[PDB]
Amino acid sequence: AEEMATRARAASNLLKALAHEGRLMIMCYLASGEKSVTELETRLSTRQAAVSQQLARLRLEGLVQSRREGKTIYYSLSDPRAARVVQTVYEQFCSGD
Amino acid sequence: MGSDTDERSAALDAEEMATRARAASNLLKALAHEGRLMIMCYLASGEKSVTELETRLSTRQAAVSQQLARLRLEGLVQSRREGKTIYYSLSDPRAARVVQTVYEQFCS
Ligand SMILES: [Cl-]
Repeated sequence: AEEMATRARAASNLLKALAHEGRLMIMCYLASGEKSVTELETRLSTRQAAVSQQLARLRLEGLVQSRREGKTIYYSLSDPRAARVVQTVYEQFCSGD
Repeated sequence: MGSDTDERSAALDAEEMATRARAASNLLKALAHEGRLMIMCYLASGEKSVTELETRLSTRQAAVSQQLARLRLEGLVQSRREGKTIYYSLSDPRAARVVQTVYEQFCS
């Protein structure tokens, strides 16, 4: 019961960070491996200003990590809890089915 | 070799993903709430009534009814009555799998 409240708060904080169509798209792409910002901006329909904000949100939530290789910025999953949620709501569509 | 249907089968479709992402986005929006999440966990064990939910959770004497109504308007819970007994159940199988994933092990 008191353990439920602790689990409920951590879970809801995780779902809050994932309850966004654009962010969910980024997670899915990153489920198939590390990808750069231009790769995601190329794949994602919306404007690149929205992509970088969604990336910044996923990063400050600890749900993705980044690294720089010169002028390139690469992003990867960095959270096993979020990967399982993404895997569940997509029904392994990002795994390649 | 080189068929359209074949190279399409092997290529992940970004717009089918967009369709799934929006539906999953709406599902997580309905669940990204601590109070509603706790209701979902209790209902994952089985059918439970409103007053035994208010008994078990007790966020406040009126917040359970508010969160139950919102879970119902989103299609995640179901309602039925036997006189003085309102029986609520987990109606959406997609939400059940999300609850099972985040509550790895806790409800059922
Ligand atoms: Cl937006």
